[PDB]
Amino acid sequence: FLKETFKRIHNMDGLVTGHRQVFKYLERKRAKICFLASDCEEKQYADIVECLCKEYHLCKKFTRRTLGELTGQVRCLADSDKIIKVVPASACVIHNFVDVDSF
RNA sequence: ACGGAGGGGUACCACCAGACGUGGAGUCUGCGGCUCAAUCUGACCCAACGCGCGCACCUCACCAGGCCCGGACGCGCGGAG
Repeated sequence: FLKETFKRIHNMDGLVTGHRQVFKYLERKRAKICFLASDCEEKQYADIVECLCKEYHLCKKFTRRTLGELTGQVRCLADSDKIIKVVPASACVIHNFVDVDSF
């Protein structure tokens, strides 16, 4: 029960994905929560960020695939529905924050 | 329709009587030719030739050289590792 909120956020592009963008967003201290991958080949992309976040409010969804489409990042038809095309993200960061029910 | 046919009319883009001119020289401008990398093109009796409303840039088309995509919208694939 959390998908309901993200839909409006992405319309203002609050959700941010990617290793080179997530890093910089948190280091500026302007983030509310962050997410991870169920797994990944190298800890570095996982265990490097986790300390940088603990040292400087985390979750983890066992489905790393939900993290892709939940953050837009999806191709759909011009007629609604969708292509069933999803890029598998790995981390996202909420800036504006513009959920509260779940926490 | 035409007539080096006839008969009636008419007009300074026709004449009579006159006036002022051009074609003479220098020069402005436009037109064909020569040259050039280019010397962008239309128009050729009246009914083409300061006419297509003033060309150092734009205008600008032609000559020698270089940036940009500003490839709408649909299908397939790829993409935030």
